[PDB]
Amino acid sequence: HHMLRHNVPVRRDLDQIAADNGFDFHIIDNEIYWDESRAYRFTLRQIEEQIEKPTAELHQMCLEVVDRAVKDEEILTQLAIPPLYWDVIAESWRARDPSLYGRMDFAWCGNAPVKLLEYNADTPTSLYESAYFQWLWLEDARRSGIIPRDADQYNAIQERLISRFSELYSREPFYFCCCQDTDEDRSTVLYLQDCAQQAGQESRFIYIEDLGLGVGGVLTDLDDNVIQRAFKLYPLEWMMRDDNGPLLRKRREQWVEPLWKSILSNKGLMPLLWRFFPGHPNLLASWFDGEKPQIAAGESYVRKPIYSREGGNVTIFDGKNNVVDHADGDYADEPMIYQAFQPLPRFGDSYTLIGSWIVDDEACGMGIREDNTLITKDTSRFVPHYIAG
Ligand SMILES: Nc1ncnc2c1ncn2[C@@H]1O[C@H](COP(=O)(O)OP(=O)(O)O)[C@@H](O)[C@H]1O
Ligand SMILES: [Mg+2]
Ligand SMILES: [Mg+2]
Repeated sequence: HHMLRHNVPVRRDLDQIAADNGFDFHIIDNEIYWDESRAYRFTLRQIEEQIEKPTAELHQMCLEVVDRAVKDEEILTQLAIPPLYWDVIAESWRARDPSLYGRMDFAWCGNAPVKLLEYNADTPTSLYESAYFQWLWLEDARRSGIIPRDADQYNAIQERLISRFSELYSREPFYFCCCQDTDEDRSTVLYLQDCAQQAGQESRFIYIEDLGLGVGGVLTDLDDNVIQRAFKLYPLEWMMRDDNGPLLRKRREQWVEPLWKSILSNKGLMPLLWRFFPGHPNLLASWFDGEKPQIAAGESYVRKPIYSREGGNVTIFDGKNNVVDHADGDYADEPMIYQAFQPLPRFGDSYTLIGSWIVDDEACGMGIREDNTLITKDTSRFVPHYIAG
């Protein structure tokens, strides 16, 4: 009973639905992004046994990596974390600064275990699509009969987000920030803000570019109010490269995601998982650039940056060391890791990637991306899925 994809009719009023629900990036410069012309059908057993339980287990494995890495300067060095920040990252972990969310990327292997490619443990997007828009799609699809009436979906993300913001409630305003000139980032953060407000959390939005510093480096908003806690859709590694990075050592602001997530939002995680859990069914052999390769001669392999996103500067090599595929990106100068190669599955002419969501520590949903090559990148489309049987 294999997982499959099938065509489905696009809703005749899709553009109106997107507009009415704040989905202002379902089309991106006149290219389809949200793609409901097809859908993936999983069984409940595939969800529970191959996606949900392994995601939860992998997150526990990642927390063990954090606990070991904060104690080991050689590991922190391999992770390319600047030594200025080792103490504050270690303290962030020791205080167990609260986490909100993270998203793993998986290569689907049919009846075999999924393979973990990376852990977007800091600033994952495709959240609005995964938590909200595809659930509305499911409700419409069940009633129009294009999928079974009793179809489900692997998706409790919104409920877990709201409940997590409830656990983190403070009388102090919770700031939300992202950079300018990206509707996707703004709407991802707006969605999180909406979830926080549904839990009773007073929330304020400010652009990263509008953040100010008062005397002595106190973080302030545009009205010179002191910012005590903020969610930032902005990479931890960029915060630590910023000229104002050293201010993080004072721990005067609460950040979500917290500083200890810098160990996980880091492709150096993949060699560390392979080191500490060799042979785990969901892991691929992986090593830092310069270490002895952990594949045999002839096998294909992947090189990718430690810090990157959206497929930037991924190279797939064959076992004669020729380039199989390569993606442009702004990360050409970052240090690199290697990983054994597991091609994404191909459906029609698209290559399919599973993003599996964690909220705090709970596996609670998934969203699918399709793209035209083996390397998921900036042209990828989001595709709904459902559960049947
Ligand atoms: N070990 C691998 N085997 C096969 N494909 C890979 C591997 N690692 C990455 N890829 C491809 O490259 C894409 C991007 O890699 P990923 O680790 O998700 O980094 P990011 O999305 O942060 O650039 C993946 O979605 C997949 O298409
Ligand atoms: Mg990815
Ligand atoms: Mg990524």
